[PDB]
Amino acid sequence: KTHVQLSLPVLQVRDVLVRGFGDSVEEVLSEARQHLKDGTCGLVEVEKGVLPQLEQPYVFIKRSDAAPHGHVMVELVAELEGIQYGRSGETLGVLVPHVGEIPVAYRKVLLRK
Repeated sequence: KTHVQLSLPVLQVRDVLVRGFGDSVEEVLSEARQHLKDGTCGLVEVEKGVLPQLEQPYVFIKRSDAAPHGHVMVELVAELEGIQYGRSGETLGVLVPHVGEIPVAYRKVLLRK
């Protein structure tokens, strides 16, 4: 399927134990996609102070349309040293590995895969 419905646990940045997916733009997009598939991906909502507490390269989910069955359609965009790889809409948050942290909410998305 070209899109998959996921509900992503929303984590507070200071709870996150593994603060990024890897060391290159290609690796973090790859690992993010794998973790999304395996159900082991969390979401940190971006506010002042958040991104410097996380590890670059970042993986964002961004809105890719103006929303079926309650799920916002999203796509991945990576960022490294101020340059983004991918082009999309508003940021919904930054993805991180989930290794059992307790979420504050869940965010329903329709992921372009």
